Amino acid sequence: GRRRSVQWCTVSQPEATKCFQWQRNMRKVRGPPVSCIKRDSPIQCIQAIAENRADAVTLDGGFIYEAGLAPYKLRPVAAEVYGTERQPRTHYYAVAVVKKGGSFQLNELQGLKSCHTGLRRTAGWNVPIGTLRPFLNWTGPPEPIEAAVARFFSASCVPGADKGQFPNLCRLCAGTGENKCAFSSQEPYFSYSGAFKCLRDGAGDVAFIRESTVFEDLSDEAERDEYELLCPDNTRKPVDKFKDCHLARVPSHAVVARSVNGKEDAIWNLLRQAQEKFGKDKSPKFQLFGSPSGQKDLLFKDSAIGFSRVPPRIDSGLYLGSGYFTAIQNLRKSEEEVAARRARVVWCAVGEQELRKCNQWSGLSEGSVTCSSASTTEDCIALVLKGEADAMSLDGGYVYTAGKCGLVPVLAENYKSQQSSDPDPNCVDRPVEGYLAVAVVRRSDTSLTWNSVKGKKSCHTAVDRTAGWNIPMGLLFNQTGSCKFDEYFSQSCAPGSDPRSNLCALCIGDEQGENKCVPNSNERYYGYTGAFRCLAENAGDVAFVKDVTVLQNTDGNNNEAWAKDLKLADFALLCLDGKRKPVTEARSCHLAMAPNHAVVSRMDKVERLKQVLLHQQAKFGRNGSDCPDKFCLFQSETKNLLFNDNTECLARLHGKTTYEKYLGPQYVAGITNLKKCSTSPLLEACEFLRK
Ligand SMILES: [Fe+3]
Ligand SMILES: [Fe+3]
Repeated sequence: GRRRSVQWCTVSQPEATKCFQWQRNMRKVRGPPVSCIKRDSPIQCIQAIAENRADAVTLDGGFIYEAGLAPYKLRPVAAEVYGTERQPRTHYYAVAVVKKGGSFQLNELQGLKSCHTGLRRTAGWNVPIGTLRPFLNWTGPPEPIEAAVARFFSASCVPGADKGQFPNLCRLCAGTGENKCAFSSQEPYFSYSGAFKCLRDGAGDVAFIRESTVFEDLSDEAERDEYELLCPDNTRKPVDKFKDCHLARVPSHAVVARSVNGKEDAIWNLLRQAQEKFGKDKSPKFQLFGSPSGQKDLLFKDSAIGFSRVPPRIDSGLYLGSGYFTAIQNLRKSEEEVAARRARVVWCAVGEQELRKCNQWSGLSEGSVTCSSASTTEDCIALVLKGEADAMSLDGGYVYTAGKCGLVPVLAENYKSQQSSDPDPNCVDRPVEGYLAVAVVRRSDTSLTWNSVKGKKSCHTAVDRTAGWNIPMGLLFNQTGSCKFDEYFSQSCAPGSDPRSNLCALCIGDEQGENKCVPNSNERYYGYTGAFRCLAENAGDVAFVKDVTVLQNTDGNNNEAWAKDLKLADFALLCLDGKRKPVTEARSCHLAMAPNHAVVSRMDKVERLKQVLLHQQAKFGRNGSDCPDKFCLFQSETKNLLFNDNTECLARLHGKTTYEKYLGPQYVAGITNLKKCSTSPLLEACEFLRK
């Protein structure tokens, strides 16, 4: 009984009052119901919801962070939309408003008077204090950052600060008696409009608010030109040029709920209806996004125009975005701890074997490389978005997903070039030449042809990888038009698929027989090597891999049991012309050319990453000083851990620094078409964030 009634948590009396009106109008029109829980602060509401005593609460970005921590672990389910109907946006701008007359710039605020929306709020605290840090001369913890702020500004109103401990921080506040410097409407200088009033009254010199506040609060535009903006370029521009004069671009306030049984569906149901019925000018009897005269921003932001549903994959960290998320965390760190983390590279391992190899690397990196890890490649990408990881080597298929998530290629895996040169001295600058995606079959099955491969059993490296999937399936899809990929072959092993599907049938999990179809090295049939073993052991009739995979796994080149006797002659390639050729003629018999695997990272990490990786490969690379004496980066024994084992070196992108430029027009077009049939949650997640 999850759709009984949505319990909305309020943090004040008139909030409870408006909520009660909401409740009657919803019943007043036979809509999805809602009940009103009373608390006295955002924190109490987060707690309430966490322990199943409330369902939903709207929070500022700064309290979205708080709410997502343990033990609470809540998540944004719906985002407030701002702007207009023509140009809606799920973000706003933290700005610094001043009076037109003074002549100080943002970098000249020492000894001045500041008005803040509230402690720990996005526009009122996290952004401005983050921006002003270099000027703060804060020695770091354990001295609380507040103390440095109390010394920087001669006096401010920061609602919710400990006036006893940080009295300067509560000085300008206007609250009366116990309501002085309170985190609520009782304090007239609380929130966006309060902080703007704090400035208007002349109490403060600067107000840290959002871009709209000045337009919501001043009707006549003559008064609006009495105010100015401080730009981070230490210039002053009019209040209409916020797009070119802001301290940060930040994610809209959002409705949070539990991550488990939070009644997300019921919640979104109520919201959509509430919005349609009581949205902007839908009915005068009730206004979802309006507050009574002396009130502002009750339940939701006034002048919001609706909500947008937050895709399921997104948690508090993903929602906040890498910039803002790590900026908040940084506020409790010293400038040396922050600089150390900026200098180190956190790799993301996929599965315990990669982590294992990663740690070995870590121990020998002299503080430059550390390790993170997850069980899928998509979870790792997510970690990179959240900043708890920095980099990894990816197949071209995942470079697409990474690129649509904002990530970028930095270096590429360079493989034994087309018999061009010796162990190349200039490997690092040799442009990549791609590798060959092929279809391998057993020599004995003399009947198997490209034309007759449909309906047979298939072995793939994984879903969404270049050679194992995007290229074969793209070819098959371009014939028929069916998005029913699990109907192309009788059975397959295609890790990353639905375990109950026929695409998982041939998979065999780990030695114990667990982790079947898991898209990581624990699955014995995962990857280049695994998809070939899938064929050698006669599980499928065709393995979609690259040609060197066969070379590397036969003729005693792999002394592992399943392969120790495999001869290159026992296998053949399928040509698209319907012919079949020996593996050695792959250049004249392959499905397509695949772009090299590449290391991807956040834009902020590119330069550091490049320097570290170059250095590290000079030590542990192919001709690394410490390889093979100590450690080799590109070795693992046909297991392709972290990097392909046949990597010659990591090479320069030669200007192809975007996924589109790196993957190529045709390939990107190919995957985009494939993706009409189905996209991942990560992909849905990132499209929401990109908007
Ligand atoms: Fe805000
Ligand atoms: Fe690949």
